[PDB]
Amino acid sequence: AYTTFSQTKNDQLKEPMFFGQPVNVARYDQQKYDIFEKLIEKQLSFFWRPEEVDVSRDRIDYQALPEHEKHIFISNLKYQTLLDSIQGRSPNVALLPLISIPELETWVETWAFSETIHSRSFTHIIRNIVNDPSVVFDDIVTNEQIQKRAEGISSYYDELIEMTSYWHLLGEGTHTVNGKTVTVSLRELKKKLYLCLMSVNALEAIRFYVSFACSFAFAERELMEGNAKIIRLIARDAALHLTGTQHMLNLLRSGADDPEMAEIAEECKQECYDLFVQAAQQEKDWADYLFRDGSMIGLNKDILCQYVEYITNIRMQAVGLDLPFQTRSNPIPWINTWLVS
Amino acid sequence: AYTTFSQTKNDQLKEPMFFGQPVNVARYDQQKYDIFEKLIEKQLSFFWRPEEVDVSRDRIDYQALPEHEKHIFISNLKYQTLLDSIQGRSPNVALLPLISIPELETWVETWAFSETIHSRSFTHIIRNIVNDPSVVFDDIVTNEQIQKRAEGISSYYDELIEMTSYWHLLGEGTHTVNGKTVTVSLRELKKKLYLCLMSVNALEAIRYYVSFACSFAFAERELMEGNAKIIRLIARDAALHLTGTQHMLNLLRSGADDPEMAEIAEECKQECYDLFVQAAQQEKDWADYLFRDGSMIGLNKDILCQYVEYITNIRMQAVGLDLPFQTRSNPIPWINTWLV
Ligand SMILES: [Fe+2]
Ligand SMILES: [Fe+2]
Ligand SMILES: [Fe+2]
Ligand SMILES: [Fe+3]
Ligand SMILES: [Hg+2]
Ligand SMILES: [Hg+2]
Ligand SMILES: [Hg+2]
Ligand SMILES: [Hg+2]
Ligand SMILES: [Hg+2]
Ligand SMILES: [Hg+2]
Ligand SMILES: [Hg+2]
Ligand SMILES: [Hg+2]
Ligand SMILES: [Hg+2]
Ligand SMILES: [Hg+2]
Ligand SMILES: [Hg+2]
Ligand SMILES: [Hg+2]
Ligand SMILES: [Hg+2]
Ligand SMILES: [Hg+2]
Ligand SMILES: [Hg+2]
Ligand SMILES: [Hg+2]
Ligand SMILES: [O-]
Ligand SMILES: [O-]
Ligand SMILES: [O-]
Repeated sequence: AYTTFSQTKNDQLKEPMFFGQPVNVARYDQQKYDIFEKLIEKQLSFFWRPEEVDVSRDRIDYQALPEHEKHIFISNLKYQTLLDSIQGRSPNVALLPLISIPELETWVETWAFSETIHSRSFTHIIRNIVNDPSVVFDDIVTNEQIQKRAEGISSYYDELIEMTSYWHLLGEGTHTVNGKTVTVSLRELKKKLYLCLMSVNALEAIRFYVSFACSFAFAERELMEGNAKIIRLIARDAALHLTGTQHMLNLLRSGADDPEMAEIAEECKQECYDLFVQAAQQEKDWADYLFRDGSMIGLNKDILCQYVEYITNIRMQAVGLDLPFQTRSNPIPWINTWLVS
Repeated sequence: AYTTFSQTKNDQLKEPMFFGQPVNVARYDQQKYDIFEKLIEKQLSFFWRPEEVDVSRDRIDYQALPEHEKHIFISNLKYQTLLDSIQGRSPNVALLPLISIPELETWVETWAFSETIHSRSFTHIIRNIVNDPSVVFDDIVTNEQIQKRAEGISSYYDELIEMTSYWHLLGEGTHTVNGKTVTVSLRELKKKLYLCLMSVNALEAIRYYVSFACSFAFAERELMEGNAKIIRLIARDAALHLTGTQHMLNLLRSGADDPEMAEIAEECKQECYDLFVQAAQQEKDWADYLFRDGSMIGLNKDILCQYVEYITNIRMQAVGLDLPFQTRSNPIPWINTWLV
């Protein structure tokens, strides 16, 4: 029931963001929600090339760091690398099959494309600071701490993908497969979509932002500056991605786009809240590990933890969730010099 | 059984291109096949923004055209729009979920991304030459002739997607779904993938080049040079897209990748052959519609038909197939200028 070109003539301005008729014609002269076209344009105006950034002095900087500083750095790098591996493919594989408006379709492909460039930038850094990048790359997959910090990201995507396949193959219903009853419900699939979006919004809004705080800590010190320039270009793209997820979520709950989606959202608020908090907690628990055999100079477990709280509150308010934490002003205003967005 | 982040630590240098373990880590320090890394680098090096191309004059030029030349121009643009509309999403939705090596995975995401830029370029041309793009765009879906020429593109893709879903959900075997037997054979899915690919190769290498010809015809009479700059940029990218499909196809047949794939390529050859013949006849048939209200000095069903046979033979030979048409010199050598 999924089609690469639906032959029905339809008003693309009247479809919902998700679950309506798959997009046929790709046109950009008009949009239901212009935010998406605006986001495609800015992201294209931001196009950059990693290799164009000189990281030649980062190797010695890294060599000269203290062992626990190498640890904090490399470790944070491995996490950023993991998130972008996932983000390079997921939005395409997970969302494309469910989008019903063209501007949203292309924004998703552009967004995913910008993420592959981030991944290439990490190969650029890694290749220039270590002797055998393979060590770093292998560690990303099995590293217990990161599977830990990043736990449940791949799973929200995976289940949504699975459910979408059943929905496209069998459609709404109670069916049977190899002696098992399999129930397919649109509403539960819309809930799966909603929660997956929420989780990608936290990935973009928080998980990535926390990593920036670590990278920029080195930059503040004039250390690993090739990495810093690259991370600055990345945070600028991240700002657009988060705008995109905020808008999709806000349009969904507001009921304007899909009445049923607004109901689903509302009824799942506490579920939504807990994930957000759960996510903040993961980032804190990791700030823990990273700082235990030693603590960086200008950042530490407590400062990072305060930062996790501060941004989390900002992000949750943005999509109408309650503030889980104590209100406080930014603990590391020096970060602003690097977050040009 | 499809996963966005496979937790097994695998030597990505040893996976087949497709059907292996899904890619986890996206690294570009090494490649099983460096041709894909090279296409990624070249494509990124060619990054361009349509709206920056000056199409200002094209509106006068267009208004000045005889209605039949207008018909010919627009009907062409419309098919072009259609092919990039499908190519923008297709490679991601059909291929991504089956790729098992990082370079090819990112190559496909980069290729698709470049097609959405092609589509942006048509919206830029259309809005700068007509009063309501909506007529043109609404005319694409329902245009039977358009639809007739494109027949079978969306279908190969959609069927491959459905089988892939069954594969991911049930795994190989014969299963019982809603009281019916469904068979999921990997060999079979691999055949569907292989033919999809062959079909995409023909889409990139033959269907698009015929459209360029028609596009460039105007440019030779010094008309619609805004559209020509864009078509030239597009042509530049399509050449990378076709080099990517040819390699994928040739690598699979060489038996250097998945061996089973090399026997499928051999067993399917007549099918590969027949699909090119059909696409070719489809392109010839279009001519009857393009030239509805008349031809133009230098471009007619006749020249179109010969160009079709000409390029088809070159593309089939590139993937090791027999040439169905008579050999002949390029019937429109002035095209090479714009092609490079
Ligand atoms: Fe990223
Ligand atoms: Fe991002
Ligand atoms: Fe294209
Ligand atoms: Fe192409
Ligand atoms: Hg998601
Ligand atoms: Hg998700
Ligand atoms: Hg950090
Ligand atoms: Hg740090
Ligand atoms: Hg941090
Ligand atoms: Hg929720
Ligand atoms: Hg919510
Ligand atoms: Hg949430
Ligand atoms: Hg905290
Ligand atoms: Hg294909
Ligand atoms: Hg195909
Ligand atoms: Hg043509
Ligand atoms: Hg032509
Ligand atoms: Hg073949
Ligand atoms: Hg074949
Ligand atoms: Hg002919
Ligand atoms: O990002
Ligand atoms: O194209
Ligand atoms: O193309």
